Amino acid sequence: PTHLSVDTKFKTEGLCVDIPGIPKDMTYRRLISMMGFKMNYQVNGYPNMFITREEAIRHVRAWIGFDVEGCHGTNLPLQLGFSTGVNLVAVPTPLMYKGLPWNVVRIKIVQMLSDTLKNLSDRVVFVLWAHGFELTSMKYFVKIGPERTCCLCDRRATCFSTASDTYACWHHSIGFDYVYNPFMIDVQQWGFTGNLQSNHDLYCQVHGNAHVASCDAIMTRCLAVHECFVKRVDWTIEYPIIGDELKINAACRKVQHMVVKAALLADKFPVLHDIGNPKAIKCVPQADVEWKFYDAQPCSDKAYKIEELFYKFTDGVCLFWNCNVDRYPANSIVCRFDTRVLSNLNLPGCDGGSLYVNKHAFHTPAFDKSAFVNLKQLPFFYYSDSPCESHGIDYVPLKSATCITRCNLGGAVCRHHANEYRLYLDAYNMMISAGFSLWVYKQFDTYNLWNTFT
Ligand SMILES: NS(=O)(=O)c1ccccc1OC(F)F
Ligand SMILES: NS(=O)(=O)c1ccccc1OC(F)F
Ligand SMILES: NS(=O)(=O)c1ccccc1OC(F)F
Ligand SMILES: [Zn+2]
Ligand SMILES: [Zn+2]
Ligand SMILES: [Zn+2]
Repeated sequence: PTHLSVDTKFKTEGLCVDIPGIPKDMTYRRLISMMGFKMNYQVNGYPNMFITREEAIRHVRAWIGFDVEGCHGTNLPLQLGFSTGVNLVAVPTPLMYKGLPWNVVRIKIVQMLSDTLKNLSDRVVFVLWAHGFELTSMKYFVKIGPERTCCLCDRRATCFSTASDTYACWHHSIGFDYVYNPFMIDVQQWGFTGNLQSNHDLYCQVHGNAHVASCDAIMTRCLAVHECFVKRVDWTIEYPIIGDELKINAACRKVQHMVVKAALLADKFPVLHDIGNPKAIKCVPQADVEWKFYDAQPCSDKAYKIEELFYKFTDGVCLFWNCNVDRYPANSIVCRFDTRVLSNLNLPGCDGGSLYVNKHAFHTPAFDKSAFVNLKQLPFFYYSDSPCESHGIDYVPLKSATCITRCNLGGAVCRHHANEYRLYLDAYNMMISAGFSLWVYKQFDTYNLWNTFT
């Protein structure tokens, strides 16, 4: 039970306005032939241009929405739109580039996919709402064959050159003219009623139709994200390390310990209500406090309603560590992912949400400032009651209102605490650069922390 059988049936009803007369009975085998490719009985790791939902989910980082619209084949120019926001016009004689021939269009398609995907994926998965012109356009800029490696490295080839008759990965594809062994998935085979627009708009108010190919391409990918990551969720599935995953996660664990430990020391809450990930550990195992856990899986669609999560949390402090609710109570410590962040780890999502893909994939509900009215931003600080002592660590003295140690209260930061500061400030910047935001009860006062040494 691995790949999508080329002998699987393909519903053709969606194709038949662009391709009048097309058989009702069709398989991927026959369709690929119709699109102008020859498969060639080959068991060389490309058993179908089209892939399963489950294969597509495993490769969400490679999704590029793709759509073609006929401005007038041979007898007209095509507008190629992608979920990058790009719109190319090929003639056969927001970005909306005027009409150019296919030899320049195909060089642009490769540069664009290469730049979008080189730090994301070893492939591209073109995500379609297929009506016909997109599948018949592919012969103009795609080549298939055996799986191959890059001539310049050990990565799988994603592009081909007719000039040099060679193959390249997304990093090494510079000047190449053909997308080589792309994947595709037609969303219309998933069993939908009505047009793209009608199905997209059930779920998302953020993308409109400006009757242009890239809008359709963005809506297609969005709907696919909704069906695969909002309505269905599979946290089992692991995804490869492509970036600062490991640093971000350790950083997140250190800020959590720091912030919660400081909060218990300053304000001495007698009980902490820990609300989220049902696997969560005590982030401050030594803290003198009644730790009570409450189970809530990551909400992928709408932020939890606080009225439904609590049905005496007004006692002590509530810890929502990436537990997204509509309105945090005033007595909260909070870490919320800011869906608006631009990164390799954070893919555009559904209805202003974002798909954050770090070991596991988490569609996150759109960031809302109004959730935080009862709180304030957590102020930066580093705190340590650890003993000053180097043991074992550079030194160019550090100069800070925010280094809260016995040594700096004194006026002479020790070497161990000056390193730990610099480290902590790195982890902190790291976590914020990654898109997380920290929020605390309004009564939280850094000045209180100086009196936790006497
Ligand atoms: N968060 S809470 O403790 O108010 C809660 C939430 C959902 C179900 C039960 C429940 O507690 C009650 F069962 F004891
Ligand atoms: N911190 S808090 O948000 O739990 C809170 C709220 C109202 C009154 C006191 C109070 O405690 C304060 F001392 F911290
Ligand atoms: N509240 S305070 O006066 O101690 C202070 C002043 C400027 C910057 C940070 C800061 O807090 C510090 F504890 F981290
Ligand atoms: Zn390469
Ligand atoms: Zn959308
Ligand atoms: Zn010290």
